Amino acid sequence: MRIILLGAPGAGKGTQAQFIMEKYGIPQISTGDMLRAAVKSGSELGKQAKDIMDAGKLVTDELVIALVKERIAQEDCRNGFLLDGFPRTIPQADAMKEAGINVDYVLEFDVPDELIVDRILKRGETSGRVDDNEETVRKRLVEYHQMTAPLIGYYSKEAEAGNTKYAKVDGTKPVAEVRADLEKILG
Ligand SMILES: Nc1ncnc2c1ncn2[C@@H]1O[C@H](COP(=O)(O)OP(=O)(O)OP(=O)(O)OP(=O)(O)OP(=O)(O)OC[C@H]2O[C@@H](n3cnc4c(N)ncnc43)[C@H](O)[C@@H]2O)[C@@H](O)[C@H]1O
Repeated sequence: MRIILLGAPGAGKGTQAQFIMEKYGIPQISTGDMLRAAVKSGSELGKQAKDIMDAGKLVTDELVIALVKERIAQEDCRNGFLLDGFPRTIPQADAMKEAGINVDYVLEFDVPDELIVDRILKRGETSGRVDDNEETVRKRLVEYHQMTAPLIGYYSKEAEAGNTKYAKVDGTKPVAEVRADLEKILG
């Protein structure tokens, strides 16, 4: 059971991941988490991200692709995993295809741009990430619309070809209601 969660930053993807991990017994592969951990621990693979992330830019495809390939080769990903924050560009999705990483579900969280900003502010006040500042968040959203949002069509086409199942949920609904709409899809 392999699942990709698509959407804009702050769309609620990490919030919903916990429910999905618990129900299907799979770990979450969050490139954002793996990179912040790399920085903290000084790991050779990923410490380089620190400055890119605080700038609200994307990290290079080559670095994030490697981190992910290493994470998913571990035995606890044998029976599936939940990708949260990867693929974030077309080249990253192409690498998965070329490496034979098929996925069973692609789930798109639709949330308007104006809602993201306020959602990330309200959570940036306690998690103290520099990329949750207001102006950085508006840079991340522009990058999102240019580099990441085309994945919606990329994977809508994959599902048409029978390679995955594609669904959209309305992420403006409250947390419990989003959860239940995702269960209608996955169950
Ligand atoms: N693959 C990659 N390639 C290249 N670079 C990469 C990369 N991956 C990472 N990077 C780099 O690393 C940086 C960080 O990326 P990344 O770690 O991915 O940060 P992010 O996931 O984009 O930001 P969030 O974690 O806040 O988004 P979310 O969808 O999880 O929303 P959330 O659930 O938290 O919820 C948000 C807020 O809303 C709340 N909320 C959640 N759901 C709802 C709801 N239904 N209704 C109301 N409020 C809700 C939440 O409580 C919360 O406060 C990137 O900018 C890049 O530099």
